[PDB]
This record gives sequence, structure tokens and C-alpha cells, in this order.
Amino acid sequence: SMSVKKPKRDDSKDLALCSMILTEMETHEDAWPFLLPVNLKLVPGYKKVIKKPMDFSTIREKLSSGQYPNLETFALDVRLVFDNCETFNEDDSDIGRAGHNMRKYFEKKWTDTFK
Repeated sequence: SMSVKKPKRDDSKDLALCSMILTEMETHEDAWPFLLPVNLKLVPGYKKVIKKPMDFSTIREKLSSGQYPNLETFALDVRLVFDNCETFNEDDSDIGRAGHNMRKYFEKKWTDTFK
């Protein structure tokens, strides 16, 4: 509360570490469905159904331009990529499988890096 603060957690490496994690996600072999924004002119349904589209390139631009106020807002956008994937794709499809794999991969790097 006012004049009563928990001890200061060092957050000075967070930017660099989120960049590293993002690089690892971008270079994973199953990242291909997620590298670029879904083409809303060419994919029927996507615009109306997915209220908040997200992809790795868009997360990379936001990270590079100071649009994440902290590491939790970064993790929210990453998870949104996989939540959208689950919303639009069957679990038993190549894209549906890619999404489950990438989420698992992310959550491990996240835990190992920060928890």
C-alpha cells in the first residue's frame, strides 16, 4: 500500500529474455502456422470468429517498439496465439497439433526462465 513495498524483483533482463524465448519459438519447426497474421481476405470465418488475432511477427514488432509494459502482457499475447489456434482448428489436424506442441514448448521455456 502507500509507502509499503514488497522487495524489488530485478526486471532489467526481462526484455532480452522475452526476445530470446520469441527467437526460439520463431525458429521451431512447427511455428509455420503462427509466423504471420492470418489473411483475413482469404480465410473464411476468421475475421468474425477470432476477436483478437495474434501471431509471432506482430508480437515481435510490439516487443521491439516498447508496447509490452511487463513480462505478463507478453505471455498473454503468446498464449492468445495458441488459444486462437484451438478455437479455429481441430485437435486432430496438422495446425491443431502444431499449436499444442508450441504451447508446451513455450510454457516450459517460460517456467525455466522466470519461475
